[PDB]
Formats: sequence, structure tokens, C-alpha cells
Amino acid sequence: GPAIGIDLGTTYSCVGVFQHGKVEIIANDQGNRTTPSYVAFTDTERLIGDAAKNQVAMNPTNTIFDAKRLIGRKFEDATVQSDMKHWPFRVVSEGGKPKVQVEYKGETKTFFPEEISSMVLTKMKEIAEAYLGGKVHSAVITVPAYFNDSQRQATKDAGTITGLNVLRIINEPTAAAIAYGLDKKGEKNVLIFDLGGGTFDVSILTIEDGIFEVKSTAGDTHLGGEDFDNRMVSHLAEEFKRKHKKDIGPNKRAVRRLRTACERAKRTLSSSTQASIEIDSLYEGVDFYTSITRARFEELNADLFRGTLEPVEKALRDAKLDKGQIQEIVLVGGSTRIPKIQKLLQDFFNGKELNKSINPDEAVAYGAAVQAAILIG
Repeated sequence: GPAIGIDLGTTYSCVGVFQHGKVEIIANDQGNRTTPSYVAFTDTERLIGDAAKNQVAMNPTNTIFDAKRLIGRKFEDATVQSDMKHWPFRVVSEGGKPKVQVEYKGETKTFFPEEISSMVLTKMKEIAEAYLGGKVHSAVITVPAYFNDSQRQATKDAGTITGLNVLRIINEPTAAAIAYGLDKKGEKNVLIFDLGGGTFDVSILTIEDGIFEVKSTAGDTHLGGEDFDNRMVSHLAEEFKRKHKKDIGPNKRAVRRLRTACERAKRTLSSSTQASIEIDSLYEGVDFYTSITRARFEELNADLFRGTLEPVEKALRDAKLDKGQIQEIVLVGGSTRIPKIQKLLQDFFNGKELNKSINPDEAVAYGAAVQAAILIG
């Protein structure tokens, strides 16, 4: 004891505790209820989580994210060779295994993906110990349903290196179903729709007498909230050009700053119909203050939002199920807060109500925490 759940996400992680019959999701030292799965190596130190993400633009070659895309795989694997093309850090081979290669304290170092994930897990462990007091011993840690045994074991090894007793590795869609108590709610076919910052996972589960079976999986491992932000960046960069006769495109700091504003404006647009952009000296000392509507944001993303229904139809086909045979739909990932996404999914399911009352970026850690409590007794 205590009963701890960890969602070890590819870009963000979340930790929960089960205390007094209820889950508490734990904020970190910056007050954030999710923590970047980021590890940065500098001239003097190792930075993890927010501190690592906050200096990413300044130190991109020595700042690791997406270690979850490498964990448990071989360097020769097609996904690894493909992913390597879009990362600013170096990935190398040792005994056929991938490792990130970085500069740390003026020297070249290499780390297995489970070593990076262990550093992330140590941060999640310290986040829970600051909240609880004392030491955390045990955790349930989640993985995607399509992870194979090598990926599960290497995830566990990250827990081991961290010094956690890994009670169980469970599937992220299963954790989400557990958070909603769908294994105690009066067989059920459950669709989990998990749309994060850089991944889209659709899973179909069956649940009976507390037993979960994965029936099908589908999605896009390179689609998420970041793609929506890209569409807003291009729109507003064109507007800046139109109003100020300055093209920011070749200037990577100005583009990065616009993306930061767009990420935040997008978040506002899930609860308000307009968001304000307020950038001081975006380019050549010229301010960019402007306003963007929800309807404009939905327009710029018409394909990407409607496109999320294709993996739903595919997972149904693979499960050999009609959409009418789904008893529960669960929203997971920060992106499922987007109202237009909620509406497209609900209309597809003929007006069916969505399970969405639990913060969608917290649902996975929430169910992992419930599971930890069960196993600890």
C-alpha cells in the first residue's frame, strides 16, 4: 500500500490513488494533473516531466519523448525505422535493441527505452509520494491493448528499475472501462474511443462477470490533438501574413510560439465558442492579437474530425458487430473534449449518450488506481 494507478502515455502521463473508496487524480509540483513523458539531458542535469517539456525548444536533440513508441521493439522494426525520421533526437542500435543517444554532462550517453520510461515512472512515483507522504511501493501500469508481450515486459522492467512492485500490466481501454465501473454495471460490448495528443486508439471490449476480452482494435498511431493545432497554425500564420505583410513560415521560433497559442486556444474552444490569441512581438517587433471561433476551428479540421469514424467502422467490422450492438461508449484522451468530435460520435451511434463524466485524460490512470486497490485488497 498505497493503491497507485499509472497511465504511462507516449507524450503525457497521469497518476491516481484509491483512498476512502474513491480515486484522487494527483497534480504534480506545477499543479498539472498530467505530466509530460519527457526526459531532458543538459550540461549539468537530467530533467523529467514539465521541466523537461519547458526547455524542449531550446534543447531538442537531448530531449526524449515517445520512448513508448520504441519500448519492447527491435531497432530493425519497420515502425522504429519509420518513427526515427520525425524525431530530433538520435536513435541507435545496441545488441539489436533501440536506444536513444544524447549529450549529457558533455559526453555521449545511450539509454534503452525502459530506462527513459523508468525516469518518467520515478517522476510519477515522486508526484504520488508528495501527495501522500511516505513511500509508494506498488502500481498498476497501463499499456495499449495491441502491445505484445515484449512491449509489456519492457514496460514492467521500467517499473522494476524505478523500484515499483508492478501489480499488473493492464490494457488502457480496460482501465477506462473499470473507471466507469462497467464491470459492475448491470455481456456488454464496449467501445473505447481514445483520442490523445498524438495517438488515436479505438478498442472494442466485451465485459462479463468482471472478465474483459479485447474483440478488435483500430485507429491511427500518428493522429492526435497536435494535428488539429497544425491546422490552426497554418490558418493564423496566413492571417498574420494577410494583416502584417510578414511571412513567419521560415522562422521556427515564430511558428513554435504561434503553435503554443493555438494549443491553448483549442482548449478554450472546447468550453467557449471563441478564444483570444495574445502574442507580443511575434515577428519583427509586431504583435499578433486576434480571435478565433469554434466554428472556424471545426471548419479547419472537417476531414480530421469526421475521419475518426473510419477506425470506429473498422473496429466494428473486425469485431463482427453492428453499431447497435455497442452497449457503452467511453471517451478517453484530451481531444475527446472537442464538442464536434462528441457530436459526430453520438450521431454515428444514433444519439446514444457517451460516458464522459471523468476527465478523459485521467480515465486511464483512474481505472488503473481502482485496479490497484482491488489487487492490494
